[PDB]
Amino acid sequence: PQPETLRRYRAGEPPLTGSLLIGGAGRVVEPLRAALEKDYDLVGNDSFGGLVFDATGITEPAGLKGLHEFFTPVLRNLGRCGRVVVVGGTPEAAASTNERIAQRALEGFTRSLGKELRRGATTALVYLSPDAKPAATGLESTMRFLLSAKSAYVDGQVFSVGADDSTPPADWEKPLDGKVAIVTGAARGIGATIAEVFARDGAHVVAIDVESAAENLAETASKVGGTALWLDVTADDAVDKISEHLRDHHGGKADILVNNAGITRDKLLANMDDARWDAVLAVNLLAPLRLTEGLVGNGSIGEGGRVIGLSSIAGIAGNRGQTNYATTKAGMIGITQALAPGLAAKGITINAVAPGFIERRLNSLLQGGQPVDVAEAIAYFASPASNAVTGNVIRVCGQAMIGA
Amino acid sequence: PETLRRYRAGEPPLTGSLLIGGAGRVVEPLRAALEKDYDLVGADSFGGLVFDATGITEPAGLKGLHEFFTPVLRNLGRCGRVVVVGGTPEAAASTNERIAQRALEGFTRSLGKELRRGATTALVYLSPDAKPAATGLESTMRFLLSAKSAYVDGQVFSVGADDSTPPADWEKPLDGKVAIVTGAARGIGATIAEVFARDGAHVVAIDVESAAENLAETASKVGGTALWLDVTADDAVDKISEHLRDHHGGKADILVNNAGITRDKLLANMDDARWDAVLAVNLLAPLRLTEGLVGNGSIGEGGRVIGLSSIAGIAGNRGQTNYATTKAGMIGITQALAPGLAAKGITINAVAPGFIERRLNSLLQGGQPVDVAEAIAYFASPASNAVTGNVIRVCGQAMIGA
Repeated sequence: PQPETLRRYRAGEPPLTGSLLIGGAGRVVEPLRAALEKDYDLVGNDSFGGLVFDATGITEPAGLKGLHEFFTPVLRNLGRCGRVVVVGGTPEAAASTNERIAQRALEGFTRSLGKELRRGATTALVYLSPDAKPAATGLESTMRFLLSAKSAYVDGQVFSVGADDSTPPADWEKPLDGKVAIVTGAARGIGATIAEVFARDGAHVVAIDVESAAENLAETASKVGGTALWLDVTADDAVDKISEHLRDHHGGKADILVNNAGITRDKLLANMDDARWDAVLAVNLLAPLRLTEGLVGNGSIGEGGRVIGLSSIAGIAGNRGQTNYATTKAGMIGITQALAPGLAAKGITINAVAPGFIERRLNSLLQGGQPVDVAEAIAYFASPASNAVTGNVIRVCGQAMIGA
Repeated sequence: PETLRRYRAGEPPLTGSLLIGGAGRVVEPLRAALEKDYDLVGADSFGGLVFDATGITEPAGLKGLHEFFTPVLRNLGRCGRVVVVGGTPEAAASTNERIAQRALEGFTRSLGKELRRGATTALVYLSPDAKPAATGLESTMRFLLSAKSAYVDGQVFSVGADDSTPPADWEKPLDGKVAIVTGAARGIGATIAEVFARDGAHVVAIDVESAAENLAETASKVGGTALWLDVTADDAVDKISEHLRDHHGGKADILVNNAGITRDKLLANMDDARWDAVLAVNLLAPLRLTEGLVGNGSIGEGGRVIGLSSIAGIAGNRGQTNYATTKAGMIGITQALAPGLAAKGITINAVAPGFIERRLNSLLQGGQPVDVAEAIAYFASPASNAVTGNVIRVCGQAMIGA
């Protein structure tokens, strides 16, 4: 079982290499068909490039059967780098506990199916607010991202779409036309590729990196048709400096901020010095927070704004030698979750991307566990003293590597 | 691999001293609370390192984690326990405080991967509405600060605001309690019965009739009762309720939905039988038992529902689209029913067992920078205004996670 060469985005190419089957029952199927009919080859009863299942109509666990009924007969016809998407209803917003449970259970389904798919095929779960209007226009960008070569390395993940309508870009292939985007860490690596992708999608990019990036940063700004700003994002004056650059080049405004700049100072916590802790917190956590609040606070980024942070799987799973780094990346999730409410009021979205690997004894305790260990956790919940503990889900796994 | 210290009656909870530090609202209450039963310090190894992160109100403050742990970690004992206690981030007073407190999970999970000799880490969040004595935290801390938590490592616990009363004896906590344990004939269910019995509970041990012998056997080891039945049958609730009216004055305190089956199969090759049976036992049944027993008064104030989820339900597993669905569902039950059960004085929780006695992703390859950029480009879209607060891995579905 070798890796498939992942189909990636190329301009002008069809978004899927095969047909799109949209099934299921609920409030998404009709508009999603309506919305995708022209750009995608919709089929119903070649290979399937995408299978999309509306699970939003499943309102009790009993109805989970629909998943099986839809997928089993079609999975054998899924194409190279095919896309499986289940769309569900935000569980927390369900009309009933029955519906919440069924809609929550979907994620086990999609993550499991992800591990069954072949030839570079992926799964995604997308939840949509029950307050979305029937046209479900707020969902379209997610679906088109998923149902394209663009999402090539996004697999088994969960997306959450709110209630709001969306207007499409003039051109889905030039979706950031006209937009001004700041990308930190842009001289090289993922930063530089973000810049490029942004420029490719029509955005004007302000490429930020540290002064020592030198010509690398100028190469990036040159390549993407944008501007270079040399800057330490940790500096007190960083927001003023970027604010000035924006006044100079972009009428005092950016649309998009990507906090991509980050450093590692790996060291076990037992051997960690102040420098390696502080530097990593400064760049990875404090600077992005300060840039976001500075640039939103002084009106640089207003209504329609986008902030995207680089989190990390280390931030999610922890990593050895990376208590500093992982703290910052978990921090980045925290920024994302913490500011989302405030920024929404301002018409600004904040999201994070957590890259993984980008070019038994499987647990911290290095052993299988015993039944008593599971029992003990259950007895802890059972205790009359544990009345303040509810709604918890605790793995008894010796910190198994495996997870979401 | 360290031979893990497990609970034996009448040993000290930890093998060394307990250091409780930090600044915040939990340090003093916890010291005062744990001073008799533990060897509080504030040479010999630390059995326990507890750090109160609840004073950290902004990310600059996270330095505190480092200032506390770095100089003491080298002195952590065999099967030591590191616990960080924070404020529930959703409930912080400021975005700065939420961010910092949210950050702690990256810390604790990382450190967990650094500790040696069977030592573990935990994160406990405590509601900022908890009273100063933080009595509701105690059981969590004692569980963690003991050998009972041997295989629980890197996790996060979330403690609400309600006060607690300790059991009469922390080492017979379920004394006078009646526990219904399903799938109790064999395996994890049997051990749950054993541990409940050990802790003083009378266990009502349930399994299928084809398992009657092992069940009787289990009921006997635990001085409990064997009630065999199909939990998926319409009459399950009634039968259980009858047993309770007969033997325990119509009341149970604890329901553990442990019964489950696997019918593994790639979804492409799965028949209704493998799907439906898994659904029936693992999701429909526990939901029916729980609503059923709570609904008719069998489980009331002070009651506990504990469900068995599974790592498959969190991470997904190949060939278990069915089982994972039910196990994530079981998370669903836990989450969905918590608020309405809280109102009835009942808690519902789930345990998710792990293994109990570049290419590491579904896409079998590393990603490219463009893959990340595209995800970022998607959020950046003007048409992605309805998408906020999302965190999305770009990882080819890496095996690694929480």
